[PDB]
Amino acid sequence: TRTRGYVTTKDGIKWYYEQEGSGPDVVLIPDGLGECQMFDKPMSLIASNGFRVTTFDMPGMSRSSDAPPETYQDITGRKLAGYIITLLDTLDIKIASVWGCASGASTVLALCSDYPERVRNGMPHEVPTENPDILLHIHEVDPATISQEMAANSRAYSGNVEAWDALGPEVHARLHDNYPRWAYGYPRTIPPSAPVKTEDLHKVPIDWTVGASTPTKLFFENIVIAAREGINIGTLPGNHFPYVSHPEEFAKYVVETSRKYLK
Amino acid sequence: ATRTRGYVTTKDGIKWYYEQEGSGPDVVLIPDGLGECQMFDKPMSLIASNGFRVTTFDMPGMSRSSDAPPETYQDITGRKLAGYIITLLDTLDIKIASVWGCASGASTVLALCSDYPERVRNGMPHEVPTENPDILLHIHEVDPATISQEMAANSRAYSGNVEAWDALGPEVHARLHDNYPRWAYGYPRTIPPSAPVKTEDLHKVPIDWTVGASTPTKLFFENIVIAAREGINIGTLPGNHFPYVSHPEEFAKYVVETSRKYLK
Ligand SMILES: C[C@H]1CCC[C@H](O)CCC/C=C/c2cc(O)cc(O)c2C(=O)O1
Ligand SMILES: C[C@H]1CCC[C@H](O)CCC/C=C/c2cc(O)cc(O)c2C(=O)O1
Repeated sequence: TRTRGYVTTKDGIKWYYEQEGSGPDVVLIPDGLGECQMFDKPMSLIASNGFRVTTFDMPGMSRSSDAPPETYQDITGRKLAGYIITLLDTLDIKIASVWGCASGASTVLALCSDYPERVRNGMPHEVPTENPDILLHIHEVDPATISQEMAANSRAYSGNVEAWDALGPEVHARLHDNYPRWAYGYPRTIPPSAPVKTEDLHKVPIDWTVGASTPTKLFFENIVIAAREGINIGTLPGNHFPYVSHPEEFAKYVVETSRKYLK
Repeated sequence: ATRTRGYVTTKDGIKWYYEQEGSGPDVVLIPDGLGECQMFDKPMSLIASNGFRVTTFDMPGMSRSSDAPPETYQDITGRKLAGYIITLLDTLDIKIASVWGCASGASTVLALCSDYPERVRNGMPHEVPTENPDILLHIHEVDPATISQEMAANSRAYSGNVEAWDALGPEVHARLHDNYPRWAYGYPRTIPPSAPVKTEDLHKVPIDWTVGASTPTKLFFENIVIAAREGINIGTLPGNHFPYVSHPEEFAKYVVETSRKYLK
């Protein structure tokens, strides 16, 4: 049964989190929008396969909004990793299979690099290493404009507009307030701090993905990096939000991939 | 432009339509599967103006090169095409060249780099087919009118610039209309399995590989992984499948810059 609630960690973040299942741990880190309701459907699916799945709204975002300003400013994968480790400690999650898209992927890599002992296997998806043109000036315009532009962009990168819309009014209202905050704290600092150096990529198993429908140039570098390093690399259906666009396929991937590493 | 436009019948029976412009080191522009060289009209002059002798041609059975034996456009592979092209180069007095090619054209480039390395300065393959998208799975099973309509829409949508595509002209599109069925029956089933992407195909001459920036990742995902694991220069170009049509200037610049690196 799904549990839903809050926990305040020692860094002051009042986290909204959810959990379902029993068995080895699976952690689902959201993308930059930090909205975990996006994992609702797949979470049940993954949990039903014998895993304890944990997800949460990111610091300062959605229901995890009661957080120190520091936790949503000058964000990097390593910064988020620290926060997540503190959360995992409080939740007594010793080791986990970890998923993450975009800033979430950066966080996955940071975890694999700096906290390898806590990671079974990492599943990064679309690690930002170079922003597209649409994000160049996003941190520079007024909040209403950021929301409007980012709501459109996200929908366009959704991989399934119907499913995107079908996330619901509550989710979309939360996203609306998240966009400006995300804009000021993420796109400028996330890409330059991508943990994609040789030294970050070999401590724990990694299975890397990019969206099947995502324009090649966007995450091209992820592919080259993975291939050059000898890391498993492939695609998932959809674009930036496979968990929303293709919940069944997404769940399958997580389950199958994590299963490879159980002992 | 001061461009030669002519015909030559090679020993294999193909009556080729070819174009040539400029003087200097040779650059060869191999069309994509559609085999219409008029798509290179603009960039040809641009490349030629940078000090290169540029040659192009309609592919066997296609457009103005349509007077060719059926076997030159059936059960097509990159290696088969390479054979024909080598024969053509011999008649045109081209000894070594920088070679460009997209899709089947790219398969051809690789075949040339693998099997005729002496004739290749550097190869510039773009989107080598290794696995067809679902839209092409049954394209050979239908009748010509159906193929022409389906492929004309398919090509336009993945043109990378529908305005430019349309701007090719009705003469070009009329030629294309007839090419579509021939391409379908002879290319998609055999081009992918014969992709010269094996280790031994890729290291005899310099290769600079590209994929369309706007092309869906999955389509040519394998090109990227292969190139990367093999230590081959890999990157993107604006557009999709026809950068020479969608983005003539950027295309021309890429060819020139890339070819220039290997000149003695
Ligand atoms: C919010 C999410 C998708 C927004 C739609 C946008 O259309 C996605 C464009 C791809 C870029 C994502 C991104 C880049 C960056 O520098 C930092 C980030 O946190 C992200 C990321 O999390 O993107
Ligand atoms: C005709 C051209 C583009 C057709 C439109 C389509 O949007 C191109 C989809 C990409 C695949 C092209 C292709 C596949 C193949 O197995 C053999 C080929 O000769 C081609 C090829 O030359 O593609």
